Amino acid sequence: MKPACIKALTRIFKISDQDNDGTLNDAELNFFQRICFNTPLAPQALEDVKNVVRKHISDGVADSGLTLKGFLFLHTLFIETTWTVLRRFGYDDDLDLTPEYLFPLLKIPPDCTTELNHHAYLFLQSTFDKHDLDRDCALSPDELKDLFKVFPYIPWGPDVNNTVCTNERGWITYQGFLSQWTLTTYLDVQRCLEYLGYLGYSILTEQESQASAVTVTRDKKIDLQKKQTQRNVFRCNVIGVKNCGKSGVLQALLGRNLMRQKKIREDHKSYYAINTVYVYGQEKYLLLHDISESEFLTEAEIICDVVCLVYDVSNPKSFEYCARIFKQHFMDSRIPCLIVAAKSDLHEVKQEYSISPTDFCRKHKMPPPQAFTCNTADAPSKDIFVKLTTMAMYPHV
Ligand SMILES: Nc1nc2c(ncn2[C@@H]2O[C@H](COP(=O)(O)OP(=O)(O)O)[C@@H](O)[C@H]2O)c(=O)[nH]1
Ligand SMILES: Nc1nc2c(ncn2[C@@H]2O[C@H](COP(=O)(O)OP(=O)(O)O)[C@@H](O)[C@H]2O)c(=O)[nH]1
Ligand SMILES: [Ca+2]
Ligand SMILES: [Ca+2]
Ligand SMILES: [Mg+2]
Repeated sequence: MKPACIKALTRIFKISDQDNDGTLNDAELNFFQRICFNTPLAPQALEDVKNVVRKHISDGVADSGLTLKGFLFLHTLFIETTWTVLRRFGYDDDLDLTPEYLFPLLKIPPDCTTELNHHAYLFLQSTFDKHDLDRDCALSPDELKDLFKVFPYIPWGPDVNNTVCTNERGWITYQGFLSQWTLTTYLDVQRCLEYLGYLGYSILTEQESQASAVTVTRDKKIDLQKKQTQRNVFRCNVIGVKNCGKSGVLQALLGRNLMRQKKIREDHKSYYAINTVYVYGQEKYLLLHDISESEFLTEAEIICDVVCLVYDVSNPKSFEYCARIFKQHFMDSRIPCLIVAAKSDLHEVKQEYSISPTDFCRKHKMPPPQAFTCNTADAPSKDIFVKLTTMAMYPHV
């Protein structure tokens, strides 16, 4: 009994256990045995095997449901029947998941983005619910480990807990869970597809590949000619000098004030932050990318749906950078731009730049500088996030 074979079957069992209760009920048994073969046998002829398990082992059937040990036992009983099941779940002759299963072909045209379609979100909603055993709409570390049992490695670093919404204890909430998949689909779609394969998405939803979960948006250029978009996820690059408050902006989207932010650790620090934002009654995803001050602004880190140029009102040299980067990359750009006067809770000093932030915005047809602070008693104001998303949806309005 090769250890590798048992590992595959255990994962197959875990995937086939769709309600995640520990056993395979007859509904799940019919489904598995249908997709692997052809026709679910007589409901009584099903126990013509379900009692066979009962009279060899005493832990193979629990509450009229086939257990893992029973599942593994039935594998032993057969030994081609096994390889049919294995190949149906995407394994090859070396008991590894095939590249065709994990990495399906999904090529995205330039200036297009990737989102999860409606049914894909539903799968993740179901997935979340099956692993939320205490029913608190949040995934504890133990519940997360349970989820990752069908993963060859841990798919999420502990920095994810500051990229999306979490509860009091810092556990990924229901919306934070969806936000993380939304973010992953956007940035690294082939990683998302690989993870969907691990969850057995294509198998359970009975589709051609994992790529069937991904919606590929149209060219951004067309969105600007038509002057309207159908995208639900927009990316905003957050640019500003060192310690100007960029990270504070990202965590403010997650509803965390400066007090709450101070408890973030070693490698907790994320440079992305995503959450739902409502624009005129329309629910959209806002995707913030923290651009740490570097020697260069590449084409890579200046491409977005809206730019957030942040400066520090307590720093007299901070705004000069915003003006510099703007003239350099976004002055004659189709990309909307918003200037944010961060740390507004601090005393406002004079910016050493020749022109004032107000006059600068007035001169270049920008909105007036938006005052912002994350140092508040409760959750910070989400005003700038609503404005950023609005500008991303409706550029020149
Ligand atoms: N690891 C890493 N550090 C970087 C990178 N780019 C810039 N930094 C450093 O990050 C610091 C500036 O970050 P800052 O602008 O304050 O934004 P923050 O990352 O949110 O703190 C400087 O010490 C940079 O050298 C990068 O790609 N990787
Ligand atoms: N008073 C005040 N301090 C802030 C605010 N936001 C950030 N800070 C402090 O400013 C420093 C830099 O903030 P951070 O978000 O790390 O900036 P970044 O390095 O540019 O991303 C930290 O010491 C923060 O505690 C704010 O709204 N008010
Ligand atoms: Ca079950
Ligand atoms: Ca839970
Ligand atoms: Mg910094």
